[PDB]
Amino acid sequence: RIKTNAAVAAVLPANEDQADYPSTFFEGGNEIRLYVNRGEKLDVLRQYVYMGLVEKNCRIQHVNAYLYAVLKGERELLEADWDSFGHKIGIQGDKIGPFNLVRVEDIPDGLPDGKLNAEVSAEDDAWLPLFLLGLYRVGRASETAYRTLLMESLIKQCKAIKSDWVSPVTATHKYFDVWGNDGNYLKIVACVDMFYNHFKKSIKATFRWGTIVSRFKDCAALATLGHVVKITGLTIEEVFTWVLQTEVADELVKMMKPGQEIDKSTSYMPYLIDMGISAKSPYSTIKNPSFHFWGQLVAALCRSKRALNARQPDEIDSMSISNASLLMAYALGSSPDIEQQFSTGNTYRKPPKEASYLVSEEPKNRSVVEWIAWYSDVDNKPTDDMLMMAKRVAGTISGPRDNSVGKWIKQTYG
Amino acid sequence: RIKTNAAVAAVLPANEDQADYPSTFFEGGNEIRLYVNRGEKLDVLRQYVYMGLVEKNCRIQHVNAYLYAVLKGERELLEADWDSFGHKIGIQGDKIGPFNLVRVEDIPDGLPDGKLNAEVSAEDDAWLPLFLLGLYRVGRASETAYRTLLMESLIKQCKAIKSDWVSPVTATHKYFDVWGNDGNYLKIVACVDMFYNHFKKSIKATFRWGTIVSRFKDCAALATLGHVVKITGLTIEEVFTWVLQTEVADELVKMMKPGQEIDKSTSYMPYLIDMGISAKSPYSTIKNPSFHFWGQLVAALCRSKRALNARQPDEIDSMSISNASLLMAYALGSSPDIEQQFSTGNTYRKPPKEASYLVSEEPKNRSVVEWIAWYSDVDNKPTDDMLMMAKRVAGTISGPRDNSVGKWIKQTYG
Amino acid sequence: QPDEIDSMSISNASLLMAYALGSSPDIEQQFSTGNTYRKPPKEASYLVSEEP
Repeated sequence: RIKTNAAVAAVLPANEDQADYPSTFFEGGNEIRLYVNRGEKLDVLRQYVYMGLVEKNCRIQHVNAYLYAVLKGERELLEADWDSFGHKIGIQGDKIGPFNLVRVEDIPDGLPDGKLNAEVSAEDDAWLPLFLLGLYRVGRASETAYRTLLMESLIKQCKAIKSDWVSPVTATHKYFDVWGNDGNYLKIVACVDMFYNHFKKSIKATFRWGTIVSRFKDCAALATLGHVVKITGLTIEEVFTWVLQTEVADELVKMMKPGQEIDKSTSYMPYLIDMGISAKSPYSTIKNPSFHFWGQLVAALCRSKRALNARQPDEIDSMSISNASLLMAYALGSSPDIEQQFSTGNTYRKPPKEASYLVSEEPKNRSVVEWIAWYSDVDNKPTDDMLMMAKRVAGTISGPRDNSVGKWIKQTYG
Repeated sequence: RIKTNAAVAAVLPANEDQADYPSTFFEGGNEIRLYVNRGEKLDVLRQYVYMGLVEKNCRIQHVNAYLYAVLKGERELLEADWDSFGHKIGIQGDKIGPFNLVRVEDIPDGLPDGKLNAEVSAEDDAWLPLFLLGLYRVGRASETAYRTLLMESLIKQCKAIKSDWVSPVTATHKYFDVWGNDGNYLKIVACVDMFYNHFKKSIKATFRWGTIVSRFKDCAALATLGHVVKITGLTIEEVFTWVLQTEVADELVKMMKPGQEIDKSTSYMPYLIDMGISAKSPYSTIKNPSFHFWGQLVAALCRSKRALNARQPDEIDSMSISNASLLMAYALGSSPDIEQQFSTGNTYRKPPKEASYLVSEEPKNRSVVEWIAWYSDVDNKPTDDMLMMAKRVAGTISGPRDNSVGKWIKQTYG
Repeated sequence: QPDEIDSMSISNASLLMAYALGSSPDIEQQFSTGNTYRKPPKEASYLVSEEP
């Protein structure tokens, strides 16, 4: 602003972008528009899918037309009404099918260049769609040591008919992860995962291997909130209460938009990206950093092994968040939940209103106001008992990763 | 000045140069003047680009004429008006194209000496402009260990059509980094990067690989200011407030010239150099040293891993800047942001106006006046707690580089 | 280091100037929003090491 003499300064960095909620979609009653390639015999299409897959090149159009040709007609029961964002899916007591949420929308002239026909199988449907959908998940991986998903796939599909199977996919080739950029492939994989999540009693529900990574994709902050609610024993209101930063609170407020049907398991929200409803999800770690550092740091300091591998985001105010996380973890650990539950002929511990204990001035509950008063009494610095507890927690981490929460805990607190 | 008897001395070193802002350009309504070489068939031009690239010699004129021949006609939507420095780019609801910001300006007679024609491809546009634009970035590199950008390029373009590709570029040859001196090549690469940054939803936006290094080139001080704003949790006014050196303040004042449209993401400023708007950018580390030492040193003392690799500039007053950085980092770390944000039925910590605590006389906020009073009370020297905190921070640096901020921290503070 | 010069007195002067520069840095407040500088109320006496 104002310098020594009189000069005012225009203090300004560059701006940023935003994200789109699912409720903006379906405001004008839009549809999904899969743009299905179809109009051919299923048998020859399965031959185009088979041959070429033996060598090192397959076509996205071939597997697309196949998946619509084979997944159609697999109707199931419907014991209740299905609704999401006002879009009616099915009537109670009817047959539904996996491709009724999205209309077919026959594609314009973009028909693929087919090849010759191999020996006619007409029987490989027990493994071939499962193989393609699992190959999608294998292509979603990024570590060569994490290519045991392929070995799990071969273990799964080697017993497809009786015992015999030969793997046609190279363990090191990367010619199938390009298919993740195709919108129609994501739309069908989200369709089958959404439909077969509703009916887990079907025989064909084994196809959900590979398609599970479509559910809640780029929505890790909701899972972070659920994990920090369950791992501490607090209610959701208390978890929201114990937040002591304005950035984290603002991201929570932006994440709690009301009309997004957050709580409904049978809805369109967890398939936000692959359905094409939104391109920038407002529930990710990139959209909400430093709420992924909070919560995960709290759960790691509450001795949970999942949160020790969460990545620490860069370009966030780490030190104040670490102070708040240590305060909340120490407050949770100092005062546990030992309330008597069952009784035969006797009552509880009957506390006769102590309200004063100067051993460390610590309160006997998990209320945030008494704990923040006690923390401000000691000049907002970590007490020696807090650092001892943090060192004891950090001593139980064997090997941390490069940019993980566990590496931060081991480096910062001994 | 005056010696023992009466003699006055003329005390003077040599002078320096200056830098030119973008607002001096477009004051008389100047244009960009790409000076495009054109006037030929696209197919034969792509043959001149192809052959020769298989061997160890390519022509800048060939790839220039190609890039204009192939990038032209790729129009997109225009949902809003585009303006920068008064120069009108496009009308809302029209088709724009990547070469509408700059007129073509057909070149005088400097036509290149072409060679024979290879086998006619007419299909290699899926990789060849991407290969040239990424080869620009590979030529911008300076470390042989940092030649993994080439491997990333081959990984990217080996799946250009289906699976098969052979690399024509030698991993050790340096025959393409000369093209960075060509003004027209920089102008087109800045044109495509600027145009495809506005429309990220295009299919062809994959070409931005390689062209990202054109954006904000030689403008690292603005990124330093943004990083030090985000990494501390302070507002921009407080970041400007906490500066305690006259050289740093003067560089900030010179960096905050008002009429340069700093805040607008869709503007000509980040492409200051490659557009040819200015030759000496006023936002670089060379133009503004010791503001690149401040900020980066603060962020490194606030435990950020990006600032541990920033180069320490030579011929600056390092010791006073290090004192100010340690003071600001300790002041930020001593008093965090634990303000209660969410509530159910209770209020905040309700501080009853303490205003006096003689444990270390430390204030309870991040205001600079109380902290500078407290620092001047201890004779402007680093307190033992400050040195302990600096040693604790410096113990978390594993291996520093030669002239980095982390090497300075490890050497100076243990 | 040049030879045939009076090195010890020059080293004494260099150490004195370097210590004087390092003991008293430049922490003058430069930018302000609604507050003034450290307002030193004319101490002029500090016997911890008698340093200016």
